[PDB]
Amino acid sequence: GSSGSSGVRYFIMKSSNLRNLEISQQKGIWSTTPSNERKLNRAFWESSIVYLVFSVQGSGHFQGFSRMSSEIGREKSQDWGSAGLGGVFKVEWIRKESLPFQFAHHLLNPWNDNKKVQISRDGQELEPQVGEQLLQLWERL
Repeated sequence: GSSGSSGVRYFIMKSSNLRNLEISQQKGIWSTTPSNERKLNRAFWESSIVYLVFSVQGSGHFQGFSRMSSEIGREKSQDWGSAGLGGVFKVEWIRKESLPFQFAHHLLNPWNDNKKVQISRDGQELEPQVGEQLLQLWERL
């Protein structure tokens, strides 16, 4: 058997406007800054699953989460309102509702700074121990 075996990585994605994410939740695709794509491509080829948690800047909420469904630069799209973005990839959405930051206030991010999960950057890594508890919170809505 494999020395690495089955396993999943967790990441916080960020948006400049909820309108850019409306395309993502309808078309089933996403796009990030070119400097993140190498971490997500590596994670996608190594892992069983790559979890991508969504957050619009200034919203006070996590907009949902998806699983990475294809590799970056294999897919393309002209649909974006923001133009500072890189290439495109497919995403498989699991939950799509705006979860308040208050729900995850008992959770932290030791892979950032041991800060509260809301205090995470565009492409910031998340521990699986805090992240597996974050994803269950959509079931409380």
